[PDB]
Amino acid sequence: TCPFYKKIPGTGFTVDAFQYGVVEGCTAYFLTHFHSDHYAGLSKHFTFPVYCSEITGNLLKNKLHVQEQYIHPLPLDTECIVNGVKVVLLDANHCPGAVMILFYLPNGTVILHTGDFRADPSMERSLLADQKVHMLYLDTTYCSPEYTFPSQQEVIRFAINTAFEAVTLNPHALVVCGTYSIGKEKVFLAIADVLGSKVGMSQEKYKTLQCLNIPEINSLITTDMCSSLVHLLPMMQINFKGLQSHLKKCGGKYNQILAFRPTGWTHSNKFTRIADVIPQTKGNISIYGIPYSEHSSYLEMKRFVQWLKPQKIIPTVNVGTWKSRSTMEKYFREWKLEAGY
Ligand code: NI
Repeated sequence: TCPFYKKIPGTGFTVDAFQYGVVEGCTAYFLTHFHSDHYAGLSKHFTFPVYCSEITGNLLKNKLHVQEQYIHPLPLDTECIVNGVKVVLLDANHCPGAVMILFYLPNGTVILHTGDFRADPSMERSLLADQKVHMLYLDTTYCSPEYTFPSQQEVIRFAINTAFEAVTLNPHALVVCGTYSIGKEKVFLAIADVLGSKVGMSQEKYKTLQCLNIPEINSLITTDMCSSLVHLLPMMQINFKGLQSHLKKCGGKYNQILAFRPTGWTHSNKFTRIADVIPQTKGNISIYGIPYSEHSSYLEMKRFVQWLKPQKIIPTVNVGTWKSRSTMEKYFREWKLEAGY
């Protein structure tokens, strides 16, 4: 049964609710992004209208085989009427195709559902500038002040400079990057661009990247592993065993691996600056964990919410414990007292 924080009152709509069977009264199912916790339940047998971005619709059709007749892509930044209700999709600054949804309810209430997002000051100059929001359904993944991490641009700078130095010292080194979902493609694209290489990967991952509308993608990726000195592997293989095993397969072309594991936040962020990050090393294999986040930091979240000044906040992450819910409610009240709304 579908939880309350996935229903949009006064409409026939749900958000990210495909794992509960036929939801009573639902006439349109929105999907914010193509991450498995959010799409859980969709397949070729789904027969209700799905509303989403163009990129999410390419992935639903090619990766999950949802039939074309049930996929309803909407452009971004454009007022659209769905089942008699005005909606807008906005870029969420999460993974490719990820959106926030603005719903203009028939009674005059305005609701923003962030989906998963990484808040940014640029959002203060979207269509959100124009009007008031009564209810915010908020991605609270990192809603506590201990959650700190650098800008995506600083993280990419560290990865490019690390990879370029290593391969210039040793032209026989291979670079490997872990993946387990869409998102964070800049990590492997930026490293391959500095090295003058295409990125090599499995047929299944190539298929997924081909759905993402990335400009000039045919110039950037390939399924021919041997031609490439940046390889992608599933995240579970990014360990000394899995990497040893991979180096055997390359036929004595390489004598060293440098590997990257993009994570979210880890507690080593509490002590160590990005500049000062060091790898784990066994023999000719080194592994870097790098804190490349596609969710808001605490500070980014607080800035967004203090700017938007919503009347009510409904968290969508960390909702399962009383301690999490109480902690989040305290910070919402500080933010409101500090800013005066
Ligand atoms: Ni996500």
